[PDB]
Amino acid sequence: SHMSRKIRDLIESKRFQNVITAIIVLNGAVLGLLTDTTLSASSQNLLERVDQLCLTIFIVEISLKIYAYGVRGFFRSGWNLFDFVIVAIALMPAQGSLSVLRTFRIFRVMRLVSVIPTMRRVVQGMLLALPGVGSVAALLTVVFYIAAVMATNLYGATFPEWFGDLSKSLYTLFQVMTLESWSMGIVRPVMNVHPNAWVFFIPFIMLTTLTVLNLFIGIIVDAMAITKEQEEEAKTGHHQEPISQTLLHLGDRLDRIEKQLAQNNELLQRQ
Amino acid sequence: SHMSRKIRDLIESKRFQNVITAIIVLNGAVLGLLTDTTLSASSQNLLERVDQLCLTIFIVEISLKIYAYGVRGFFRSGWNLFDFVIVAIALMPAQGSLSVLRTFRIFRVMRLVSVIPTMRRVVQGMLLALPGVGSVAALLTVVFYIAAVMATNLYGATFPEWFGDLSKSLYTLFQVMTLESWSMGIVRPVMNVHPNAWVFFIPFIMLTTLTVLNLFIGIIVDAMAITKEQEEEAKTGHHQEPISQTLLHLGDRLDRIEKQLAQNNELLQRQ
Amino acid sequence: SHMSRKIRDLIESKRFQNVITAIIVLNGAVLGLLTDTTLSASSQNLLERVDQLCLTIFIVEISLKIYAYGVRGFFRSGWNLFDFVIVAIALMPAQGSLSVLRTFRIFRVMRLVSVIPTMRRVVQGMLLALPGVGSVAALLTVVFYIAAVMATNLYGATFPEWFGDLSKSLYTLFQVMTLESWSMGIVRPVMNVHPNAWVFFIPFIMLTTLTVLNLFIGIIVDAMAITKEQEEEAKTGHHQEPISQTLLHLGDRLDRIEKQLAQNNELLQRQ
Amino acid sequence: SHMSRKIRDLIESKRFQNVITAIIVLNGAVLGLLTDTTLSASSQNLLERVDQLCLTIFIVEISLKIYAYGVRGFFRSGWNLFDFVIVAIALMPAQGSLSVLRTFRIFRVMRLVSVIPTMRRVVQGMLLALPGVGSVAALLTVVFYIAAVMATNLYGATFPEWFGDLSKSLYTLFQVMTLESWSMGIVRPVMNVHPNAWVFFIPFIMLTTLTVLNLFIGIIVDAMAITKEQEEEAKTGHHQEPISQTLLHLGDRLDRIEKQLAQNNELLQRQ
Ligand SMILES: CC/C(=C(\c1ccccc1)c1ccc(OCCNC)cc1)c1ccccc1
Ligand SMILES: CC/C(=C(\c1ccccc1)c1ccc(OCCNC)cc1)c1ccccc1
Ligand SMILES: CC/C(=C(\c1ccccc1)c1ccc(OCCNC)cc1)c1ccccc1
Ligand SMILES: CC/C(=C(\c1ccccc1)c1ccc(OCCNC)cc1)c1ccccc1
Ligand SMILES: CC/C(=C(\c1ccccc1)c1ccc(OCCNC)cc1)c1ccccc1
Ligand SMILES: CC/C(=C(\c1ccccc1)c1ccc(OCCNC)cc1)c1ccccc1
Ligand SMILES: CC/C(=C(\c1ccccc1)c1ccc(OCCNC)cc1)c1ccccc1
Ligand SMILES: CC/C(=C(\c1ccccc1)c1ccc(OCCNC)cc1)c1ccccc1
Ligand SMILES: CCCCCCCCCC(=O)N(CCO)C[C@@H](O)[C@@H](O)[C@@H](O)[C@@H](O)CO
Ligand SMILES: CCCCCCCCCC(=O)N(CCO)C[C@@H](O)[C@@H](O)[C@@H](O)[C@@H](O)CO
Ligand SMILES: CCCCCCCCCC(=O)N(CCO)C[C@@H](O)[C@@H](O)[C@@H](O)[C@@H](O)CO
Ligand SMILES: CCCCCCCCCC(=O)N(CCO)C[C@@H](O)[C@@H](O)[C@@H](O)[C@@H](O)CO
Ligand code: NA
Ligand code: NA
Ligand code: NA
Repeated sequence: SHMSRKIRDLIESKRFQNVITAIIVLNGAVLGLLTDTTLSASSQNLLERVDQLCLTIFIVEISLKIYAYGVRGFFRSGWNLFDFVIVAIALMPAQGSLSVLRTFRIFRVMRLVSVIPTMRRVVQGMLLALPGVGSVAALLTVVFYIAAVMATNLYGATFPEWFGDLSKSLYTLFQVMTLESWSMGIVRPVMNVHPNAWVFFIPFIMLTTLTVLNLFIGIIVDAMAITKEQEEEAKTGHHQEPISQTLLHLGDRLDRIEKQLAQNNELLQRQ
Repeated sequence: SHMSRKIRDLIESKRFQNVITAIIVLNGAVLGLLTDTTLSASSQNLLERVDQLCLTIFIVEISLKIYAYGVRGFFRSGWNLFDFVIVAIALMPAQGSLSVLRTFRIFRVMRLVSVIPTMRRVVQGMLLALPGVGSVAALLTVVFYIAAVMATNLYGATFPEWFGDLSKSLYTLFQVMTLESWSMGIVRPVMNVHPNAWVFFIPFIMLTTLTVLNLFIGIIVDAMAITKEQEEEAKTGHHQEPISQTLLHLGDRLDRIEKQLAQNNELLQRQ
Repeated sequence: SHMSRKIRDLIESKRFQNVITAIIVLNGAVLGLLTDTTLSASSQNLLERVDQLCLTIFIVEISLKIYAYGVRGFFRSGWNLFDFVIVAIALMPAQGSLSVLRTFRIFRVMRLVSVIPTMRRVVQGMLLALPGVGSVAALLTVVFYIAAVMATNLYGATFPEWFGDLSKSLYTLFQVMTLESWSMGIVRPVMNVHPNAWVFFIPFIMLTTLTVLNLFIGIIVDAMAITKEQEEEAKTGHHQEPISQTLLHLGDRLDRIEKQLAQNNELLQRQ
Repeated sequence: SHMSRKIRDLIESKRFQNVITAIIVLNGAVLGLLTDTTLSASSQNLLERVDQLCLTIFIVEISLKIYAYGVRGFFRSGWNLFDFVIVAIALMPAQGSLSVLRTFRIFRVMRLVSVIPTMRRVVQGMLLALPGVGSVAALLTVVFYIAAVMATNLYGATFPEWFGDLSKSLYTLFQVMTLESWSMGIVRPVMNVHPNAWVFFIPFIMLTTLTVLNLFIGIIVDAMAITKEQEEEAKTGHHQEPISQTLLHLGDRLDRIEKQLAQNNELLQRQ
């Protein structure tokens, strides 16, 4: 229909995107002011109306997309499903889930990432990096779990505040891994009772920082490459061979054209 | 005129640059001594004259450039505008701005960066890197802002010193992000009152350190490439294709010359 | 024999790997629950039987591999020797070694790395990186040892808790290197007695962080390359030229084909 | 002469290097034991003789090199001059210098770096990296110096322990830059008196960590490349074009051979 064709290009406009962006920025600002409890009841009830106004503009925007693209088409995008769920969960009377409350209205500012393409591409790159840093994250999860059981068994009886149980131990080890007070605060006290506790903790620190760093560098590097490669496909429309693939074959392609040149010289010299 | 031609090459000399450099180093040293309040009034009034002497030599230097290059030409360089504003703001009787005082005379040592070309190129590289780390810095700004609102709402009532308001929360979160006392100092105390506060803080730490690192690596990498690419254009005078562009097309250029070689072999074999 | 041929492909199946994986995950979980001392004697003796059950399934699995591959063949793999020693040391009545006890049953979860190929490849990459970060690790070991002797001689008499002996000094320096309370906790106190101790500690910090970082970046970079290069050999079966070798010769190979093209043009123009 | 020819190849042997290495390791160990003040006077005077024995073996070794290579030839190597000065300063009766004492005999273990080629190459790479991280280190030195003057002027009157003078301020800022207690320990206390001190400190932290990281990554990256490039020249004897030079011209060399191939096809098609 003509209604769904005109809707679509209204939705695809820069000023429509800019209207939605200023509505996200407005809802963000009013939720930030709402943290001020020194405000008068008049001001508090005023900002809650600005919140409802912002929320209804999103219900309108998301419904206009569902109509113009279809249910099959709108839900075909991960960023549209996120944009939907953000607004869809704001209209709910206590769903059957083990949550305390859905008072995280400020998670609406997260829509700024999806609405702004530059940030949507940046986040997108980091999301695609995660699968190819799955084995390292798993190795790190094993290393902690073994360290959490060891620490609870070794020190939970003498230092129950920090190694009282397995949950407590996972927390203290996360702290020791972030080098936060690990020595003056944890290991030095533990060492008075257990004089060789450094045998356990220095290797835990060495191992977890090498892995966390390998996990982070792995994400930052792949995401930076994925982003540039997506920009080339978005500009030229042609599929972009990943740089690692180009590098792994660079040797093969140079020695193929070395032999091709020498065999052309073979036919040329003898004529 | 001949006056503007001789001026220009005096200004473009190595010993003129070296004179200005020793004047910046002299003003820097006298401002550093001026921090000593144990000095006698004779010594204090002596150093303030050395400061005025240094400042007038800059008024002379900057005026000689304005004449020899012109207003259109001198203000065409960003480094010359900075060199101008540094001296121009030192001759001002309380401008209409919300500043406390312009007692930051030591910001004159910043001219050492502009006067010394090696450092002017190094800083220049970092300035050009910033635009292409704009999306990440924006993502980080959103992540804090959401975390600042969440922390003020969750903990500002029980721990007002650290999450009393939104400003206070931005500060504590910056501290938690720099891993500074985050656990023994902030989260462990918060956890006595709110037993699951780690659900909020460990992901905040994980997320903000991955982004800050991605923001820093993005700057350091692009700046290092931009600097080397500018050095090639400064040496050869020819435009330098950015390394990312060379890498993204390396595959295409190798398979083009593979086909070109094989098609030349096609015409050669059949003759 | 036909028994050793059928065994081998049972062992090489995905569901056999998945059975062993769920047995490792089960033994891991029961060892984690065993850390709970609030449990009843009935529950404690129940989990120890689940532990023995898991351990016997590994004795069966490892014996089935020893038979189907042979002793010469099974012990030809480093990952199989590790898988063997993990189970072989669990059946031992106090071997002649200077250990306290072999109560580290949770080191069985380490088999998840070997049993899961994705993680076995990830760890494998880090193990192969170590030899080519041997010189840096040695430089770091020399730097500490000299710093440990210097600190014990300078400060062990005045601050015996931290520099009492050489062992104590190695520990405090490891702490200072991880920037843990180095100033408010160690150097500031030391400086009251020895006003220029910063001359010793700031360079120690500068030097050890540059080396530890060079040691870590060296591992993370080589491991990431080794892993990708092993994946290419595993996919194509052909030997993969290391990227550093490709890069060091890239110049030579381009100027060889430049000359080969120009010499073919030499024979072509004159015909 | 024949004496200088036989000496030279004794000195160039692997077992001569191994003898010197075990003498360095022996002197290192005896200096480490000498830190133990609980030792008996018999043991203390025994180890000082082992120290003199080690020192004389170095006087013999260094004199054998001076004779076999000459003074012009021996002092032509930076590693030989270091090896000389290490031993030459151990035979000195209080030279005219502003030092406290030359009780740093453990700086002899530093000879292990020079004597062992693998480490001598590793250190060598880091030394050659320094010049090309000179501009960044200078930028960092300017940033601190300006921050040291600003902090002393702003806070030295209210917080003299930390910003009492310019020296004191350089130290506190180095601490704030290493994120050591910067907030709970320095900025939070300072903020009670000066409520907007975070305006000064958060940017100081942001700026100094980006630069220190750029300074460190710059060293680690160039040193890793310099080392691999020196290994290629040591293996092949041919000069190695630096990877940055190869990369900056890779585009030019590919489009030169693209045109050379197409112009050969031009002459081939028309024949
Ligand atoms: C296309 C980009 C990419 C990459 C990649 C990224 C940047 C630079 C060079 C390659 C990669 C490659 C292998 C890798 O190892 C772990 C997983 N093994 C399959 C992890 C990331 C990728 C993404 C999804 C799937 C498969 C590859
Ligand atoms: C130049 C060497 C290199 C590479 C590389 C090596 C060989 C061939 C092609 C690329 C690389 C790239 C991405 C990668 O993804 C890991 C993702 N999950 C661990 C892993 C290795 C690298 C490594 C770290 C930093 C900068 C370059
Ligand atoms: C010419 C250097 C450069 C680069 C660059 C730098 C180093 C190595 C390889 C490329 C770059 C490329 C894309 C990027 O992604 C974010 C912004 N997308 C446009 C950020 C930096 C640049 C500078 C200004 C403008 C456009 C590119
Ligand atoms: C070799 C892979 C690589 C690249 C790269 C990938 C593909 C094609 C061409 C270059 C790269 C370069 C600069 C870049 O700029 C980001 C600026 N704003 C996020 C982002 C990716 C890289 C990444 C990190 C470290 C070292 C190399
Ligand atoms: C095959 C991968 C590899 C590498 C390597 C790794 C990644 C990228 C580029 C090269 C390497 C090269 C030299 C190096 O320097 C110290 C030791 N000098 C021999 C350390 C690692 C290696 C592994 C084992 C042995 C020899 C090379
Ligand atoms: C692109 C330059 C580069 C290289 C490089 C340099 C020249 C030729 C070929 C590769 C490199 C690679 C691996 C390496 O292994 C060190 C292992 N033990 C110290 C050392 C240097 C590098 C360095 C750091 C990060 C990302 C790339
Ligand atoms: C030959 C290695 C090298 C490099 C280099 C190192 C690794 C990878 C790629 C290049 C380099 C290049 C420019 C640079 O920028 C600052 C100084 N500008 C001249 C700093 C280091 C060098 C060493 C001494 C002198 C000149 C170059
Ligand atoms: C692949 C891009 C890249 C490069 C690079 C860029 C263009 C052309 C050739 C190499 C580089 C290399 C060494 C360098 O030396 C700095 C020394 N003093 C600041 C600076 C830039 C890089 C950067 C950081 C990490 C890994 C690769
Ligand atoms: C990737 C690593 C993941 C680490 C996970 C941390 C453990 C999570 C469990 C947890 O922290 N608590 C849940 C239990 O209610 C509450 C805490 O309060 C408690 O664990 C202790 O930290 C202290 O209360 C004892 O001093
Ligand atoms: C990128 C992250 C940017 C973080 C920005 C930090 C917040 C800035 C506001 C601020 O810190 N103050 C301005 C208000 O005067 C003063 C502080 O003193 C106050 O916020 C608190 O830190 C304490 O005083 C309470 O314990
Ligand atoms: C790569 C760096 C390797 C550092 C190695 C650290 C030293 C290991 C020795 C050690 O720490 N102890 C063994 C001796 O029993 C026990 C400790 O308790 C003692 O050294 C002191 O830390 C305190 O007890 C004194 O305040
Ligand atoms: C690259 C950054 C370089 C930083 C350089 C640090 C300053 C060096 C001077 C210095 O620290 N002292 C020399 C003066 O004797 C002694 C110290 O004891 C003093 O400065 C203070 O730290 C405290 O004593 C006051 O609380
Ligand atoms: Na820290
Ligand atoms: Na602390
Ligand atoms: Na700390």
